[PDB]
Amino acid sequence: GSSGSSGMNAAVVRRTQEALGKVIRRPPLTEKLLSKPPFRYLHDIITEVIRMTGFMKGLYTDAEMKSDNVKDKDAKISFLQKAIDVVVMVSGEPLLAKPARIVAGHEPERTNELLQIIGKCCLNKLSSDDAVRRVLAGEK
Repeated sequence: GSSGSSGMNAAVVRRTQEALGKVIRRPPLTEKLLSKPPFRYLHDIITEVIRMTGFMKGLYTDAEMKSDNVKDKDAKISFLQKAIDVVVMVSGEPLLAKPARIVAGHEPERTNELLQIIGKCCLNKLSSDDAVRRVLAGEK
């Protein structure tokens, strides 16, 4: 299996378990899965948050919320890039989590940081409408 090399300690992971612990109920918030999540696991969170909390609602089209359409690495990067954009805009927090590193299986402590700020936005019950509209206006 792929190694969680550089950073990614238990105190980062246990903070993500508290941050996502109030948001959704589909994927299990395991130490293993949060130490290096697959794209499908992140897509499960990023679509289920819209269903359960309403954070990032309307940010994806009807085809973008389906992981069999989001099969290509370029589409996976584009899908994560939309979430990263709204999460930074709504929370006011910086993120060093690059969509390319997330899909390649690198920098997983920044993937945890992204999920912790998604947690922050959900705990504050934020509607995200203006930030979602800025990412939609950014479409080609």
